Amino acid sequence: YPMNINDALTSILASKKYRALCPDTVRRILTEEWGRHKSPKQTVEAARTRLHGICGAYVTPESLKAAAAALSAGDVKKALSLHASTKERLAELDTLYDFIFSAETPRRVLDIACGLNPLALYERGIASVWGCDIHQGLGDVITPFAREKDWDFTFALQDVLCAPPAEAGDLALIFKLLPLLEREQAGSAMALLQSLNTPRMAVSFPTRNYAAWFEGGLPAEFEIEDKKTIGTELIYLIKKN
Ligand SMILES: Nc1ncnc2c1ncn2[C@@H]1O[C@H](CSCC[C@H](N)C(=O)O)[C@@H](O)[C@H]1O
Repeated sequence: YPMNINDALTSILASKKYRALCPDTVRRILTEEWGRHKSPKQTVEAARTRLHGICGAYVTPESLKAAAAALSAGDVKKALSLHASTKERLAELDTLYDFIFSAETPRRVLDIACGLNPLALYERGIASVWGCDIHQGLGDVITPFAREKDWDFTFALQDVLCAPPAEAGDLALIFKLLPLLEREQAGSAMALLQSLNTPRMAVSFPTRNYAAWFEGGLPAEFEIEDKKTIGTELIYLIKKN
């Protein structure tokens, strides 16, 4: 059994469950867990438990295959319905993007922890999208479709707790991400916002204390321009000064 981080990393990445995960994520979690000074066996188990939570319930290999099939048939809505977070968004999708884009439709969007949401941006006619996430299966769904459509979408397999997004754009989307980052590393959510090379951002939280947390913690160089509940998301439009 794995008795060090390197061997544990190899083991986890070889598993059917975790093979599509960003290797940096696996190493980050293993290294943090190793620092708790438990046995190698307990440490690897603790790491797997965390990775299970990080992978979550958003997609499966079969749902990803079905999303690809949907895209091949031109059924973008069906593909969107096959990631749990976009499925939640479906009913009010155009209301949401109408709200975000009311003043201006951006040329280039950075979609941070993108899930399958870039497919919605395609349908909104966004010219250029860069999305990052830690599950390569997401890129494996979106990228072949983007190439078929001559659409300027790029996917990065990137853990934002390992390295900040380096790209630049007109608008960053940070949907349903800040809470999970904060739970995992205190202070990381606002640090992510401070790192983004966009003049404006749209940040969302699940909703029917996130509002209080966000409004109380948003660094002074940002201004909240609007705030609205649309479907089961609370959305803030912010500008960086
Ligand atoms: N450290 C990390 N770096 C990058 N992405 C991460 C991450 N931890 C979790 N994620 C990703 O965060 C996403 C949360 S679900 C939200 C997906 C998308 N933003 C949407 O709203 O539709 C998942 O796709 C998950 O894989």
